[PDB]
Amino acid sequence: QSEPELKLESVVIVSRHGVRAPTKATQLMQDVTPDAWPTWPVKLGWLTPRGGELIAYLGHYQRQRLVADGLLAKKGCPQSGQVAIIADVDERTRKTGEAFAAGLAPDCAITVHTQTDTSSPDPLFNPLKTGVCQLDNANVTDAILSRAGGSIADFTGHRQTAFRELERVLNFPQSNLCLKREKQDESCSLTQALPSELKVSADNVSLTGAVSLASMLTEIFLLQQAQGMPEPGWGRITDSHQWNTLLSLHNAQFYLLQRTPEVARSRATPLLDLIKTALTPHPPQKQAYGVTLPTSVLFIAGHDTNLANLGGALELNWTLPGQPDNTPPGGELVFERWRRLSDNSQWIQVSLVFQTLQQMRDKTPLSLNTPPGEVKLTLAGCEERNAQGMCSLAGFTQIVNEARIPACSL
Ligand SMILES: [Hg+2]
Repeated sequence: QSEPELKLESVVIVSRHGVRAPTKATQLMQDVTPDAWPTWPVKLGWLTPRGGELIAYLGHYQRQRLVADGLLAKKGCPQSGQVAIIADVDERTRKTGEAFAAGLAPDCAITVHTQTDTSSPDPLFNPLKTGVCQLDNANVTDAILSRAGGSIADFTGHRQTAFRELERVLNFPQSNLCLKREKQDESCSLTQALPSELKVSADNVSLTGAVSLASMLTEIFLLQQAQGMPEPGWGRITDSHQWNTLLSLHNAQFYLLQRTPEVARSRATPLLDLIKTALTPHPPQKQAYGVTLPTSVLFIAGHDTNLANLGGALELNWTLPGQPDNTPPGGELVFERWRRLSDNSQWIQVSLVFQTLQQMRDKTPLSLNTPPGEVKLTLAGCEERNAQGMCSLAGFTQIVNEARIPACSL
């Protein structure tokens, strides 16, 4: 039997929390559609039990996957200090951590470590909001507008097809914003009725109007779909082409606000530092949360913004077959360090593990036989690669060192 030339010795997963009930529909949300928004089974803002089961499935799969890789044992609870789970303070991420632990090792007591203080934000997941560091206004404004084609108007103009598709799902022409229109002189248009302005401060960036509204609404339909509700978007969404068109507006906003390096680098710095320390061989030192690193597996429950910030900072790009949302609930950015038995050198591989939207819709359990979608990523800035296409430990460390914004370090 041919033996593997590479041995898996460390895994770090940054995962978006699972499907969560959207927030209460804003006044705007009901004005852009005559129809009423469907209510959810659980508190709004919280992880839905279905959301938990989906994450649990991924946990189940990862256990099977790491067992086959010889990193985890097929029987019993992982040894003390072998698996570590960290989560942002929100209910949805804490619960995502618990669901993943339950799937990876049922009945076992794997703690989900968070920042001691739950009422306050965790700078690990956004150092900008806790004032750990600030954004250079003028530089961010220029970089975002630049990636937009110079203006948000040209940006939206290039996506009118997707915007009209949204209007069709909302039946916008027979909506309050449209009907009670004060300019009956022009045809109803979301982009025209809600101009989008780029807002830049030291602790945050945002887009007003249609772009941000569209990004949120398309994600809600996705959530509906994934939650297994009767007819997402009032039965109006019928094929895969329509799903892609709709979410494209969501991915577009994230492209602008979360992947832009001038924002991504500062916002992902604490995560980059945690990831690098966890993947780098070292005795079980620390980083915080009362958890020791390095270890075998480190699971981090964060958000889609984190996945996009990390991709923007590490120059990782990806499209997910079967999943219209590039930063899907439960989506996992998997970092692995593999040692090459021959020269015993260290290499790092990155992947985006996810559940196809259908796998979410049908709540199909996962296993090696029926795995979730998986896309192997390539660090664009990596030069020193191995046959398998991985980046050397040193290269990756260099990539992290140059991309991190020290002033945003924890
Ligand atoms: Hg803890």
